[PDB]
Amino acid sequence: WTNTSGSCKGRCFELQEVGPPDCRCDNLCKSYSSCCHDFDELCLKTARGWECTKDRCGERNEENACHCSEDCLSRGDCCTNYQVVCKGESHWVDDDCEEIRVPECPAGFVRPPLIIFSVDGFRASYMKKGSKVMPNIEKLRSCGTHAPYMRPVYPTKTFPNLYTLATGLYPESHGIVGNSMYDPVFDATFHLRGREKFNHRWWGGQPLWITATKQGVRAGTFFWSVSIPHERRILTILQWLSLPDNERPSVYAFYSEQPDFSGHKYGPFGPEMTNPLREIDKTVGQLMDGLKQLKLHRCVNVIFVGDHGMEDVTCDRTEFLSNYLTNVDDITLVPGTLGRIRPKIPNNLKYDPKAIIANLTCKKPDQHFKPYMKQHLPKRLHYANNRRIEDLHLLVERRWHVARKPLDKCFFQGDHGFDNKVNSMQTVFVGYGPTFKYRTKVPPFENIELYNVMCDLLGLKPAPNNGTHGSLNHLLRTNTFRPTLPEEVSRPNYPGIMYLQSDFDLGCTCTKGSTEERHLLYGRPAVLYRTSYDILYHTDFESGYSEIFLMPLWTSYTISKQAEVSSIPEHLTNCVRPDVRVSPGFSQNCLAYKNDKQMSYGFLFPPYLSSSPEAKYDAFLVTNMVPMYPAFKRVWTYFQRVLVKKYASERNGVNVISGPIFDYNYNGLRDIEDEIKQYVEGSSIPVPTHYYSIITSCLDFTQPADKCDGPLSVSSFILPHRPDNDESCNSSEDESKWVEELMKMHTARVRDIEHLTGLDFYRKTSRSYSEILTLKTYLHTYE
Ligand SMILES: *[C@@H]1O[C@H](CO)[C@@H](O[C@@H]2O[C@H](CO)[C@@H](O[C@@H]3O[C@H](CO[C@H]4O[C@H](CO)[C@@H](O)[C@H](O[C@H]5O[C@H](CO)[C@@H](O)[C@H](O)[C@@H]5O[C@H]5O[C@H](CO)[C@@H](O)[C@H](O)[C@@H]5O)[C@@H]4O)[C@@H](O)[C@H](O)[C@@H]3O)[C@H](O)[C@H]2NC(C)=O)[C@H](O)[C@H]1NC(C)=O
Ligand SMILES: Cc1nnn(Cc2cc(Cl)ccc2/C=C/C(=O)N2CCN(Cc3ccc(F)cc3)C[C@H]2C)n1
Ligand SMILES: *[C@@H]1O[C@H](CO)[C@@H](O)[C@H](O)[C@H]1NC(C)=O
Ligand SMILES: *[C@@H]1O[C@H](CO)[C@@H](O)[C@H](O)[C@H]1NC(C)=O
Ligand SMILES: [Cl-]
Ligand SMILES: [Cl-]
Ligand code: NA
Ligand code: NA
Ligand code: NA
Ligand code: NA
Ligand SMILES: [Zn+2]
Ligand SMILES: [Zn+2]
Repeated sequence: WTNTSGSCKGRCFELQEVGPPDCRCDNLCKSYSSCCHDFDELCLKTARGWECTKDRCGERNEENACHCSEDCLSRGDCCTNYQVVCKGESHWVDDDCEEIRVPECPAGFVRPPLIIFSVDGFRASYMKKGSKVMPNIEKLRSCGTHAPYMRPVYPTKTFPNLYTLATGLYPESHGIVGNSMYDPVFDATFHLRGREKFNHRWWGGQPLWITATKQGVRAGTFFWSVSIPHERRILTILQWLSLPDNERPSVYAFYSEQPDFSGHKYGPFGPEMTNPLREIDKTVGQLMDGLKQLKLHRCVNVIFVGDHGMEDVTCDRTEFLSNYLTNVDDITLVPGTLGRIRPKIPNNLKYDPKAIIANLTCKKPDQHFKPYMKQHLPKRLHYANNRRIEDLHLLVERRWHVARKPLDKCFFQGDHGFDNKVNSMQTVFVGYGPTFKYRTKVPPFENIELYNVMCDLLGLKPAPNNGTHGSLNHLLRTNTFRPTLPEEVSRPNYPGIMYLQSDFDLGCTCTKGSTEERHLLYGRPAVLYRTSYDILYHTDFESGYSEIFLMPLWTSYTISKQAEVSSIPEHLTNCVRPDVRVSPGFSQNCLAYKNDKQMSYGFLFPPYLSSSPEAKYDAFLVTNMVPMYPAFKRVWTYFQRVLVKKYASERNGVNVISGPIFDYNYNGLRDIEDEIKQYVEGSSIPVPTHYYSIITSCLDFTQPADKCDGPLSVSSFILPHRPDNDESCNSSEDESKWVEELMKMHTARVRDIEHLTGLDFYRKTSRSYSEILTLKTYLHTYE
């Protein structure tokens, strides 16, 4: 029970959230039906609007939404344009950009406050409109630090992305995996409407306001109800900034439901989009004018950030499951720009997922969605390790929708939620203030990295998250994080020739300085876990061979622009040779591959790229072979025989690092021995879930990859090791029509491979460690 007979006089939007029986006056009191009786009258006043006019200058009526009185500067409740209209001051946007070398804060401000100004559905390309439509935002962008775009997380929806911005976590870790979700342990559904979202049980990880409070830094509200106009949200933030030193927060958030609302109705390029964009710019202007009025415009760090973009999507572009499935009444579909399927009744014995996927696979030539069991989704989405993510997922093609049946002019022209590499899904990032760099453009980056930066801007230690601390140090003038190189746990063994050909009963038949200088360009990768492994040198490649997995953890080799591709001679087709540096007890065997009728093998260093016939014999060593399904070999052989040479010709040589990945529990992390669920028949040779490659070259392509003096250029992938090519609808055609498209879909960051393998790359370069961390977060999108 709450005593609603109390008053909100002198308490409007207070930060101390009182509990029952005291009535509330904070911004969230309406959601819990606990506001005091006069909260709407005293705190949500709108009389005379939000702007001072000439006739209003010089007195005071408490009924006014904001004031134009001489005492309003002391009270901290002027309308944001008061100084401009009444005291001959200029608007912030009309003032020239002046570098902020150090924080210029009034007395009592120990650190520069942070204001996060978040905009829903603000597509990156909206920034190209410029100062014609958005001058305040253009001033922040050109004067501060900006990226051409920021990558959101998948699904590219509001709730997963705002919570990722707050925690630095992937949605699978923070638990907000969609705007709608069913949790089978709670036996409950979370939805935008409804009370379920208010229960803390859904919200995992540690959001910024909690990180701040636990470390003694105060926070303003990060949740604004729709019954509070934007002008009042700005005035409330300004009011809080005027509080006494022991009460004033250091971190604030502003949220706008626009341009997302108008984007859904009119499309991202509808002429109707101009007005909501100008209204967001005027809100930014009100904030900067109010900060200038407070002498805080050269003190506060401001982040202008979006959650996701917006794409043209209409009713006319909808695929229906009833066209592929006999029974859509027995399944529940979370629909739209993604699909998540589960039986209507949990654990229904008649649910046949194998038969459902089969019916949704390559059934139409222009099929505008692709089904996946969640562990088969591209690893860069990081969208599998949560009980709220249904096993069956549909990746929807951009501009399309998926629905259960036709019943479910269009009422909408825009939507979002698609794969986070889609261009229309990219959003904005601008940092402005004393701690951000001046007039600096930075490369595009992922929104999971912002939590570390916001913690840096506030002097906070971030809770464990998925950002790479130090990868965004180039955005900041000061408060950079001093990253520390991860300690190598296992030191390599360097075995010499110790065995004879006669020591092996495997059922098989058939210049270290120069190797390191040519094929290991950035030093040996560090093994960050306890294991036994051997460095093996060869003329054409170097490898880190695992005694536990019986295969390389990594294989490193350089292919120059003028390297020649050769064929495997007919007499060497089935050649596998024992390695006299590795014990028969620590080797794979050919008998297990012959016994396993579904599993064949491939090589990490390709025999096709040997530098000479004599050197080609090393490519056939048992220590260079890895288990591969014949369907996968079509992909791997095309990559090794055609694509590597193509990349070497285009990038002026390439350094390739390839190897296996074991991620049976789809958690994005290296499996321990116990978690590996498949082995080559009758053996202890584990079967990889994926195969990776990291392809590095010189950013200045006029210098060969093996003689590069400056920054590096990287592209990587994590290919699913699957027994069929069902993901590629055109895989009956020659590999030149489908393999590269499959690889582009499975593009990856080097950081994604490090998590999945327990290895640490680029340990020996002439580049700063912060630059290397940025290179490790790079994702080549092919957009
Ligand atoms: C992205 O970054 C995150 C954060 O660093 C990494 O996630 C962490 O992974 C490690 C290793 O697997 C986990 O450690 C284990 O933790 C448990 C104890 O876990 C409890 O306590 C911690 C600490 O307070 C808490 O964070 C945990 O929170 C999880 O569970 C909550 C209840 O279900 C849930 O509300 C919350 O969202 C979160 O769920 C996620 O994690 C669990 C696994 O912990 C997972 O099953 C679920 O599906 C979600 O993904 C929890 O209350 C110890 O008993 C173990 O011994 C071990 O220490 C961390 O718990 C985990 N932290 C988070 C926040 O997820 C990711 O690996 C990294 N991803 C990549 C790809 O690098
Ligand atoms: C979702 C998510 N995750 N974190 N946030 C916080 C947030 C974080 C950052 Cl980095 C920047 C800005 C914001 C602010 C967001 C915001 O004001 N709204 C309006 C209210 N609704 C509804 C609501 C949900 C749960 C509740 F308990 C109460 C209400 C959520 C959101 C759209 N939102
Ligand atoms: C509680 O509410 C009643 C009116 O419903 C009021 O008379 C009472 O004084 C309030 N409590 C306090 C402690 O003032
Ligand atoms: C799959 O489609 C066929 C028609 O091609 C239909 O006979 C069958 O019932 C469908 N199966 C499921 C599980 O929907
Ligand atoms: Cl919450
Ligand atoms: Cl196929
Ligand atoms: Na994700
Ligand atoms: Na402060
Ligand atoms: Na070496
Ligand atoms: Na794993
Ligand atoms: Zn949104
Ligand atoms: Zn939306």
